[PDB]
Amino acid sequence: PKPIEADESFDDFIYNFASDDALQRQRVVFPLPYYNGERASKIDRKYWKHDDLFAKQSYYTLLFDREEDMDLVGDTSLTSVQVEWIFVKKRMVKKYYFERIKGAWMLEAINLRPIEENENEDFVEFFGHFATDSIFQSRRIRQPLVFVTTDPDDDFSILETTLDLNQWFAFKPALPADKLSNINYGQQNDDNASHKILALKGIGNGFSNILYFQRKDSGWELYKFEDTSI
Amino acid sequence: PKPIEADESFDDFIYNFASDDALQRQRVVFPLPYYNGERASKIDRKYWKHDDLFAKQSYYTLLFDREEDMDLVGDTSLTSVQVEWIFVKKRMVKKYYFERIKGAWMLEAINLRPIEENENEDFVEFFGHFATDSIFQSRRIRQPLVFVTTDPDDDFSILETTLDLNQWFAFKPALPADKLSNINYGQQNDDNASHKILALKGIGNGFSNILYFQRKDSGWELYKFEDTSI
Repeated sequence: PKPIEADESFDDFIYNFASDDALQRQRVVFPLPYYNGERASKIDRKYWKHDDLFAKQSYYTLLFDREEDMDLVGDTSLTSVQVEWIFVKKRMVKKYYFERIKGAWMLEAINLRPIEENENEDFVEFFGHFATDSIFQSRRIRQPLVFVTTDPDDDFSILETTLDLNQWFAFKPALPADKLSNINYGQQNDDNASHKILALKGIGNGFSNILYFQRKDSGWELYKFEDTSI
Repeated sequence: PKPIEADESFDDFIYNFASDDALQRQRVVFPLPYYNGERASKIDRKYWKHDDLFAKQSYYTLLFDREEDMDLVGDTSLTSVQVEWIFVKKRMVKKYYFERIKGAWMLEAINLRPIEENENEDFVEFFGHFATDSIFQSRRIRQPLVFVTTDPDDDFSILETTLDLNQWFAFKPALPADKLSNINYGQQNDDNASHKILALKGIGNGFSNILYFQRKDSGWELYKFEDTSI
């Protein structure tokens, strides 16, 4: 595999891997190890179907447990990154394993695993209900909701304010009901973590929203909302 | 604060407050309560920057739900009036709270925050698109458009005609793209209102245009254009 200009970073490569059919066929290891849990399978070159991943969407999602782990998105030293589909209602995670082989990003394996669960409310299952039921959503928002945005008088200036429930309904971004994406840049993904940070990032535009959730005894709740759009 | 001749009405005071720096410095309560929604702060004398408000503009705007509420502009019994900036594309508001303390108008507080309930939010989002996209604007004008002026020979009559889209483009006033003003004289500004009346008033001249919008199932549309200039 000859390294291209897209390989300089995972984020550049992944958009081209998903949007360019000819490039995708060169960057998939064949026979491709496919794991259906503990059941090992292999997908041969002839039966590969073009995977668009999240490239045709208006936005994609990223998940973190801690704010400082968002620093990892810009790490260009990464030689292994995974792309994930989290099937919210199916309790399944589909994961694509990418590796930079001699500066050239390759798909090495795909696996399917169940979402990990514990004694506390599961973030994934809570999120599915939060994203689709407005009444449940209204009961799972801290009041007032912390809102961080741009000062309308100066864009180089931060504005910290609050939103009431009616203002949240007017400002809230579109929320995925069926699937979440995630890119593993090495950020902690612990199912016992009491915080969950969902970044919503625009594809081919400056859209950027960050939703901070905290797990209370009563369950998960949205407590901080950032609009870092450019 | 010693009451002056301009304090007879809010409209006379506000032009003076914005155009005379020395007058402004004595009419602002210090430390000035400054809010960012439910977040509370203060602004001391040393960090106060002269605020021109809308005094340097050729015109300013007012918003109503019902025509008869425009009678409230001339209400001299008012002892508390608010001025606000509506940042159209950012859905942000800068509200200035004025109070007549012993016949002397004073700035009591400022709130820089996201737009709230009963602040014409739905109409304001539509208005930003109407004011900046000529194609969208042309699709959101009732055809034919009612065009009314006051009759200079008789106050009980009006001169009434209709305009086509080419005639509207030739007669239409300048429309603000980024920011609207509003002055709260006590007029209803309900979110469920199916009419929104935008008054464009001249600063230091008799210019007065009134744009009547109605919310159809298909959205807001301009249906009546009034020239009440004097």
